[PDB]
Amino acid sequence: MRVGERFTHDFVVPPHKTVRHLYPESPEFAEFPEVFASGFMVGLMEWACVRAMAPYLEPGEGSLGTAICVTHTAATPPGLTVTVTAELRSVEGRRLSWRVSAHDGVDEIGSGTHERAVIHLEKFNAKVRQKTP
Amino acid sequence: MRVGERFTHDFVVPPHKTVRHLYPESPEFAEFPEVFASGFMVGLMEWACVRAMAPYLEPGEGSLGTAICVTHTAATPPGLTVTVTAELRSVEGRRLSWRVSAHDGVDEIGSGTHERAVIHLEKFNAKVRQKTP
Repeated sequence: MRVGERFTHDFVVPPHKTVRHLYPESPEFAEFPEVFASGFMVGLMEWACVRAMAPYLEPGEGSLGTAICVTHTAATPPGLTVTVTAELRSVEGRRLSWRVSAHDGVDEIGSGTHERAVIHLEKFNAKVRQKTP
Repeated sequence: MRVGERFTHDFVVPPHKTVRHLYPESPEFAEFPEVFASGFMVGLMEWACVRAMAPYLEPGEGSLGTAICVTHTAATPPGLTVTVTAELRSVEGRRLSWRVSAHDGVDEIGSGTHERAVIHLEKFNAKVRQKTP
């Protein structure tokens, strides 16, 4: 796990990762073209970093995404394979960051940075329970 | 559209918008805290901008998210109302730029910037359909 080290994650886009499936509650997204939603792209980018940093975790710890800063530069219909490359940028204590990039076999589809913080799973949950209605 | 206008968009987070629901095919996300996913927050910020932009589009037009750059600073359980405030920064031809911010009624949860591009829906669908395998 060294600064500049690369991790790669591949994913064939299925029909149910398009805009309309991100928010089936949204009339505005219902009649939208059948392309990979930016929110699922983000999720897939975060998922590549979660897998890259798994060696760093102590038992009882997990992680939260704390920033995402990316472009989304071409569209992807179902059937193409999206490859995410996550390049470790910094590791300082609980704080990690990556440069992320994604390509669907035809175009580069976007790139930027993602930041994560290591959490104590049980402390964090009690914290969320406290703000639960 | 007028620069500096604020639009707000309220959403009661349901059980199906937590992390594990974003990628049910990810074993990593399966074990995450039951909290609103960053990818779902990105889609919510987009929805708010789409609603704001709607009455200034011509018939046949929609839009795409081209960039997002935001923090995610506090976590949100199902049952809270997430309010996105989106403020128009600029309009230049097909490009609209936005300052966005989100709060769950308890904490500020994130803020930063979003960019969109106006598209002709039929033309874009046709072109995307032609990179489909």
